Amino acid sequence: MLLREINRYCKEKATGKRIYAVPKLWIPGFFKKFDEKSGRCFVDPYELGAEITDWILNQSREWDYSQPLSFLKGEKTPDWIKRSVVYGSLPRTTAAYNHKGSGYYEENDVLGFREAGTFFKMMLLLPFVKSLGADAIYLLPVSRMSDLFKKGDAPSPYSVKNPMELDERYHDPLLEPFKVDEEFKAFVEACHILGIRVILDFIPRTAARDSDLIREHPDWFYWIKVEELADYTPPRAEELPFKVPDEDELEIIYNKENVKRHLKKFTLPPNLIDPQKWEKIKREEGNILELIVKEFGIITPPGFSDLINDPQPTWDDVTFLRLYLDHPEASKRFLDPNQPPYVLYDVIKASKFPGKEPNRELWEYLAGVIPHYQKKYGIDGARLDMGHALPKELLDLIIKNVKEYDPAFVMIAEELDMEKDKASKEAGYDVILGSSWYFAGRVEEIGKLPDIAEELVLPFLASVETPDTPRIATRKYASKMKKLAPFVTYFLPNSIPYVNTGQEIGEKQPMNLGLDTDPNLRKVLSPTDEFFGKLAFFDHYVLHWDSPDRGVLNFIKKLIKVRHEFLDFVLNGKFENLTTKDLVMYSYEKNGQKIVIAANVGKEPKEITGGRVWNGKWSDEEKVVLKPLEFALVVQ
Amino acid sequence: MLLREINRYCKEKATGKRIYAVPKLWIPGFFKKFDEKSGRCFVDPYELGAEITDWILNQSREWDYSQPLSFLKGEKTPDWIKRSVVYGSLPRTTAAYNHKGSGYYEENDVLGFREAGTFFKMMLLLPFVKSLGADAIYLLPVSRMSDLFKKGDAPSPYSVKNPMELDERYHDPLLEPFKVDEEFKAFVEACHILGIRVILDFIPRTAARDSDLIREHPDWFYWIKVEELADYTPPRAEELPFKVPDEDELEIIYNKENVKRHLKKFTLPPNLIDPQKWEKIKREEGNILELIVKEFGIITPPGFSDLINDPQPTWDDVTFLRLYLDHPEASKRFLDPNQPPYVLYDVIKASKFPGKEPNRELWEYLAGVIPHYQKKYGIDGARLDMGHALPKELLDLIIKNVKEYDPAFVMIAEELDMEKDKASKEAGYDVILGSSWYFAGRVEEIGKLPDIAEELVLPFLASVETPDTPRIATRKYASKMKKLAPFVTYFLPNSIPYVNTGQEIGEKQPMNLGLDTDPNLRKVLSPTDEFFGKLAFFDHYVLHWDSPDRGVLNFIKKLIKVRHEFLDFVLNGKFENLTTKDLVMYSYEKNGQKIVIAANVGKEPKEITGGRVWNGKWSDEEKVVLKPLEFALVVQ
Repeated sequence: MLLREINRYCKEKATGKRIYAVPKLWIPGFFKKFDEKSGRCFVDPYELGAEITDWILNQSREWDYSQPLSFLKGEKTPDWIKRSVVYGSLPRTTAAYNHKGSGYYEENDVLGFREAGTFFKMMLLLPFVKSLGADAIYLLPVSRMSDLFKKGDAPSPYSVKNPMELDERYHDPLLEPFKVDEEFKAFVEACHILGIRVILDFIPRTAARDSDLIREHPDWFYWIKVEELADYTPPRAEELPFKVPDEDELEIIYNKENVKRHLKKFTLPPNLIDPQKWEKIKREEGNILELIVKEFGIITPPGFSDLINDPQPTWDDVTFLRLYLDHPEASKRFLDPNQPPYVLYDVIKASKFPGKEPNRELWEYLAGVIPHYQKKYGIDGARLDMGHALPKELLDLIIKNVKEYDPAFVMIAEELDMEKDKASKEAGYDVILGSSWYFAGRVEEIGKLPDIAEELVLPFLASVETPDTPRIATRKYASKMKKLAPFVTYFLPNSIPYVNTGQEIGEKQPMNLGLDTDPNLRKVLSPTDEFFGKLAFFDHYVLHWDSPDRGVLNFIKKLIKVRHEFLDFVLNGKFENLTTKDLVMYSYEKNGQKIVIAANVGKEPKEITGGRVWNGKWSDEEKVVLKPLEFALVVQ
Repeated sequence: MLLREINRYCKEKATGKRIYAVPKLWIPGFFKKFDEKSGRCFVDPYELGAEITDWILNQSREWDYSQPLSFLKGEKTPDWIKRSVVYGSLPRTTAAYNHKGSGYYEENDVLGFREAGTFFKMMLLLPFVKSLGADAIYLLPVSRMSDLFKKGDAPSPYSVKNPMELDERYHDPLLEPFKVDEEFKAFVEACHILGIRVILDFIPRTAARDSDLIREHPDWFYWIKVEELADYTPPRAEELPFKVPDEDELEIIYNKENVKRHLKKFTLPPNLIDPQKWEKIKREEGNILELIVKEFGIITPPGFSDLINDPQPTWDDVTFLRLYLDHPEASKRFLDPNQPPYVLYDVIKASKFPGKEPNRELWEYLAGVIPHYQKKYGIDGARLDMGHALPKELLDLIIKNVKEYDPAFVMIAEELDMEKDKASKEAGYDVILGSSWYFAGRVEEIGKLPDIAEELVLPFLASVETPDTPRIATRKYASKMKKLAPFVTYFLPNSIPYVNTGQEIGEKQPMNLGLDTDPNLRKVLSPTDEFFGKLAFFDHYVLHWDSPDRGVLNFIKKLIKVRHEFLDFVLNGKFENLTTKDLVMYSYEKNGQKIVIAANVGKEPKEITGGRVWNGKWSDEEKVVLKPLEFALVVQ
């Protein structure tokens, strides 16, 4: 058992030399071997790793933890997600920390330590995640990442250079004798022993500009003349709305002069241009894409939105995969004979404008990426990104394959529109993402959440912030909303409590400016802060473990625990909305008993029926008076 | 001739393919082969390089341009600096630009281009520098740089890993067939042909933490136990002033408990600890410092200020060189027998607390670094940093060696205090740095400059901003002061007009927060600017060539040109100060003629004698009325 091999190894290596820095919150209650100097703590990483793996191993029995927990439990349906509490993380950021204990952060330092996040450290933190009450960890893409066309000094987990491999950067030099796929397998074993499920993320429709799949399948990508790289942009048509075009508009779009110039920028794959040259380079050392640019003067195009007239820039670190061998059926009568394969709004949304020839070989590869992870590591679920673009048959196949191996596997749809619950369920998903974080952070909008949740036909991730949005700690009335918003949101019907990495310690700086974000959030930190202006998605970033918001940490822990003490009401109690202009409120009744969730978002205080009351602490009084921005859980 | 070999090469390579982006200001008037799309311009770098080197080569005669211009001119004294106009630059930043022409900047891109600055590009820009009127280029350290203990993704030119080598990063991949020392030699040839002198920068007293000199001379550095790295800081003594301690204070300092704990952190060199181990590792592949840390558990200490109680942090990317074999004489009677070599305030200022045994072998090496550049490339002068710390005999030697080879060589002292002119001249320097930029940017202080300049016994670099200070474009009343400050400063007595790279196009963002800088300057750019918050000294940064302040560019060019039209008055005319509370003003008279420099820094307008008047344009009127923040050059 790998987790045990790593334990053995740490004991051999122990020396008692404390020079590896970690934040005080990473040190569990049972660990005592550490020095405390200047605010931070120092340890022998081998002693820390040995005592923590001991703590985890001693809770195991005699089963195989390298398979889904659904197996050890005998589950045949995905009902488990409805009783779970999710902790969302980007390993690279969550586990980063300057282990030198002085000066500036470094990807790798002179003491031999990897300061960036690793699977080994993600394991040392399991006792912390567990203390938050979470029983499932969701991770952003951890597959191999491209280092071309970056925005900052770190790649985006979303430009997948190889869907079948993990990024070697997640390997920790402290465990020299081990490989990355082992460290990860050992990580998943540790989570299972502790009762913690693992959910990964994948994006089928795209790939890095220099995807590893290019050497053996150059014809799975599109190509354009290098001299056309600089001005490659999605052809606009101002007189048309800002949306994904319908059938009628295609006839107009294809008759535009700029669209016609666009279509003319594409070429045939390097293999079909010069068979001998292809075979020469294909077998050379060096980046596949640099070689092709230099030898064929062609390159893969950057991606872009499938809505015409979208003002967002082009996605330079990714390209699209060629889903069909032929061009879209509904658009063939507009093309010139001999038109090479090209990218346009319709080609991108294959779910709406498909050709008549599925690239069967690619489709099978795609449908075997998740199963590869289920069988190899025993993961319990996954989130599928950009599903809107996949043809119904390719999606039906992707799901049949994971469900065939484990009927308890949970598929999460990257669906932000809560009204698309019905269509997501019809496609075969078990959970939708939703957008509760937008209403949760606005006193004037939070009251809409109760009715929105009740109508759902699938459960959703009840969040107050995610990796793409601003932190709850920076919304209006933060000092109050950072506690009020999660209390109201985590108790909603059909909910799956979501805790974003860093939220539990009150982090302010956003990880990315994606959804509903203001460029000025880029400067919430002090200009003397080492990480001022940095965004975790494209730059090296360490969360503020040394100066945490203890008030938020302590409240999140207690809130999750009380919410779980009443899970039965949330799941099977009859819901009744009681929300007013100035009072968000609702109730659950089950077997003669009743609980009430209440929050005052008005300008004047309000009073309500009492009983046993919770608001961070338990009290007992007949009448409860809620001043503005105060909340309570009443038990009658 | 290398410059000619590079020319030949560019012509062979030319192809007419325009895909390499450069800013419109980099394209000279004679060059016509370029496409202009979206604001920027595209060219075949080989055609641009061929036509520009042709333009430079055609102005040459038959002499050897790989030696100082003083030779071709027959000069025996450093009088030339007094008639010069200096352009200051950090090559890495000055010549950086995203040659892809879209997306984000990358140290090296997929088209094969190095976007960071190179000697090749510093050559293509010579026609631009020349159009500013500059005839000498000053460069910050370009020696090999350490990549350990960095603040951002780019190293500081000041942590010298090898004083005798140039950093391989200045090589341009476009010139594959050539080596870095050639490209540089060719760069210096080009400057000489054009009449442009070259001045380099060196720091004798320090070295990178992992200096290349460690393998053959481990005993030229100091060492401390790895376990003492985290808390290594300069021992404070609050009851004492914030200054470099004198003799009496040493007796007190050495009796302090924290100082004694400090002295105990040091060890003997790795060669003297385990002779066999040293010889083993010394011959291994990999970073010398990582190897020593791992094998001897010791490391070089970070540097720090020589003034006790200084609040600035420690200098982690540099360490000090062991100048004496023994400990400081005046402090031996306070040490315990067997005290290893250690770093403290007195050891750092060797000029004041010397031992009795000079490390002769190091001293000779140090005294041969500049000559190595004079003889190998033909440089014309140099700035010596941290000269305050060098023993009088080691400095006397460093100067005798450059002056012996070229008696016309100009030595520049890194002396910010204009009252230390007399002592700098006595030490053997020809120019002092000064601090005119501080007064130049404050309407209430600028009037002091006239008297300050007149008393000098050496010329100074007349600047309104430098790499370590805020940009003139961000001081109070910027829109007016960015033109008024240089006009008043460049005409001062004993002046050497200085133009900081980026100043000529009105750059705002500082390069570093060193001298007199406010952390909030870190955010003068828009939060949507690719380089928001970045500092060129430790991060990749591209100056704003695409959105330049044309008003400042045009005025700087005309100002330098008019100042040079009257150089004779500045240099040999009798000076007379006429400054008042609200009017900075002075005159030069020579052979019955007179010129007057005037600027109104008051609240009410003022009038003065007219004649022929300059203020950006020439006019003629008997009386000149100066409103607040207006200036003029009057010729009677």
